[PDB]
Amino acid sequence: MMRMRFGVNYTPSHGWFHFWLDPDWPSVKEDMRRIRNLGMDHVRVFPVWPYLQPNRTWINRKAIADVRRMVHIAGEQGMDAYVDVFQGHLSSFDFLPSWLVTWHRGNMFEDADAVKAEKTLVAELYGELAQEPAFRGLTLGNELNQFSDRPHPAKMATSSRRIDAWLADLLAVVDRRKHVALHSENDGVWYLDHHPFTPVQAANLGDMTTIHSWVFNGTAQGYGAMSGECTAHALYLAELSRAFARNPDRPVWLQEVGAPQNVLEAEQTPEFCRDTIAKAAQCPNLWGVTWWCSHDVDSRMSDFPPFEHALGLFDEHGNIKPIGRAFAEMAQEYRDKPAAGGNDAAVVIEVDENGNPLNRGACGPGGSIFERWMRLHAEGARPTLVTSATARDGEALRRLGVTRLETDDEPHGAKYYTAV
Amino acid sequence: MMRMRFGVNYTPSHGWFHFWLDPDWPSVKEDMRRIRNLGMDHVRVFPVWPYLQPNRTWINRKAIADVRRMVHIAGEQGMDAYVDVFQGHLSSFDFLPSWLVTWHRGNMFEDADAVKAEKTLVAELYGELAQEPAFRGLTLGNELNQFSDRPHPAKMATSSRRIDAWLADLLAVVDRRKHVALHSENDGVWYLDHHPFTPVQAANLGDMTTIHSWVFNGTAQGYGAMSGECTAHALYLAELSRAFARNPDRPVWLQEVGAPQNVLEAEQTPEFCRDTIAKAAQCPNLWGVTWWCSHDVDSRMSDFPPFEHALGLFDEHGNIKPIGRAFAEMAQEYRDKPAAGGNDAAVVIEVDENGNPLNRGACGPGGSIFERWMRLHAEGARPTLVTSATARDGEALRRLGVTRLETDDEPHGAKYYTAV
Repeated sequence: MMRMRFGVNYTPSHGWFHFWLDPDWPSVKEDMRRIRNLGMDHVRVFPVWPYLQPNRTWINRKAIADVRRMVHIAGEQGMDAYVDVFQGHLSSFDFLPSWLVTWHRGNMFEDADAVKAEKTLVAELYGELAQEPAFRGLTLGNELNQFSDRPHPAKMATSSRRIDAWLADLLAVVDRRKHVALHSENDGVWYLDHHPFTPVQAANLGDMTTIHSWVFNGTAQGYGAMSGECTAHALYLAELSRAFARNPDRPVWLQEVGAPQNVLEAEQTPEFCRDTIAKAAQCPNLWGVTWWCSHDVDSRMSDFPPFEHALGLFDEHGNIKPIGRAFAEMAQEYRDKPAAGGNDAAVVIEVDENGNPLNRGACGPGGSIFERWMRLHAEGARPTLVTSATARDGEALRRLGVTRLETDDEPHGAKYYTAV
Repeated sequence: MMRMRFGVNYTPSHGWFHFWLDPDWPSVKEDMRRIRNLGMDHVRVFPVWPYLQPNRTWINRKAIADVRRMVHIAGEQGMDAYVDVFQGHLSSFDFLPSWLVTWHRGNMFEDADAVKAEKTLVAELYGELAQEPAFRGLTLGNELNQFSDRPHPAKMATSSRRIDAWLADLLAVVDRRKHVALHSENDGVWYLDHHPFTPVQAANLGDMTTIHSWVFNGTAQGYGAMSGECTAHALYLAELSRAFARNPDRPVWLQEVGAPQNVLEAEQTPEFCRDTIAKAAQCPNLWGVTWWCSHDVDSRMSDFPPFEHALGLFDEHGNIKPIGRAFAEMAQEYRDKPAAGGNDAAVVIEVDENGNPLNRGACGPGGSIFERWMRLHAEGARPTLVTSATARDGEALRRLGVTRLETDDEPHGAKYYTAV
């Protein structure tokens, strides 16, 4: 039996991620019941790091128990749960423990004591969550690369070689025979040159590539909210990641996709959802789609970019929105549909000695790789992306189905990403 | 009936200020019972700001209820409670809500939205705590001036005129006919030139001057841990504050005094406690002494400066330490003792047009004002400090009892404070 997973990034209706400071467990049961009734098979859930580990060597066991309870409830309501360990960063807000800031400013990637503490938290949380049948695995943390580089205003500077080791060290805490171990970056991993988190890491470390597809990154602005490029963005990132995966069967998890109203109109979000998913399903390696997010953010909360409030499938009073009905329809259409087949054409990405692009910028919105892929997509050529090494490997190309290659003869950067 | 108050800064034995993430209420009852049995009449308690107000306009009502419960338990165990609203800063750690840091970096003194949110939290917390008979009042927050100036690594720059208005605006939330309203600075208020929190504010805004006396500020280092200057430091700050109080009856609350083992030996702390209090009681305006702190910090917690762990009157297993017995003895000796009388001599501090010292640095450890006062103290002259304006006011001097004035003929700065 084969299938494509459909789920939601769970934003608790009662308190958002401030829920953890005053858990209302009946509200989680109700949230989960309504999510399940959309036809969802999983949730992604987000504990908050300063509550889990308020001192470097003081892990709050009640906070761990609360994560386990939320997982337990998802399972009672018929769904699997995936947990992100270190938040870290959510919806424009940084949540760091006090032992990593100001007078205690630290580097979560480089400092041995911080790394030991991170591993201890992963092990303690994992050891509890592994006891829940609904628990499927963990992602180290949401978009943690946003701490590692400009323009973060208090960055934790690092390097790709250090991140290779840091990722491997934390992923090794999980028994990957029983549970997935994943890591997550924002699209800087694909689009930013000299960024210490890299395409090769994203597409080879951990059990699946995670993608977070957000068309406010210049795609909607540069091509139009009602453009084909806009609805193709998630498919594009999935295919881009395949260029770098050494395992041709590696699953791609569209771990976040949302319909952001800073660039889209509310009335267009159901169609954007359907079209984005229908395009993403053209990727033979697409393992699942997890919508951002389950529930609108309470209008009483301030300082969010306004569109963040409206990203739910359910409104702030718990009632299904038109986009929720659309996502339910897509799950019904695609969860059991046979995976797509091969790809006839590929755009070639020249890579350095480590297998990463010489020019990541050309892969972002407005860039030359991006636009060549978009053109082949519009023409119906079912393009993928391959590296210059793969382009010399007839057997690898045969496995992909690729019989036509397009080179990037005059590369240029991501003019619409940088304008953002 | 007159009396001098004796109490403790309450550090919960079960989790320190991480207690609030998983309250163990039986442990608070036991902590409070043991504190009361030392002969204490009050506690100072510290909620944590990111738990009270995790979003600018999302006040966690359960966190408020937990503060009220802690106050309620203190009262059930026979004691009054004073609450600090915004922590803020505790024992080297900054606890800021995510809406004031990094991508949301804000200025808690200057930004209108932050100030409105602060006032809302004070009003909500005060409205609940006012319903508890044991609640006596609130301090805006512990040593909040540490955010306002160098060397804070992410400071919130401001000015003394703005702080005048900010303090008044927040203090006005309290009904001062029924409860005290106070503010608290570290000793930078007394010792640092050009610092936006000032002696005049400390000694005139709010109902009592709060002093936090810490001999690791250069006093023990420069004069010796076993010196008279070391044990006179709390008295000195009390008398220094009187120079700036326009109300000659204003109470001085020694709101923190501890025996820090980065500069003192463990075996000396009981004698340091007794001698410091016997000297402080020479101040006729001394209203109370609140020891820092009730309970040692659990040895399992890391990144504290090591001496912080040992500042308790009770050890980390709840058992009384020799210093706890000494503090109990001092409370028994002084709680009902008639206040001291007048002061025969005063050192004169030249002041600017606002009434603040021209040279605050000369008032710190190693400074010329500090050392002149210390010399008169050693001689038995019972010195106080007066401003240059008071030194011209025969009636004010008569009220103080002062018949001798000493001017600071060759001022110099606080060489031992700055060396720290």
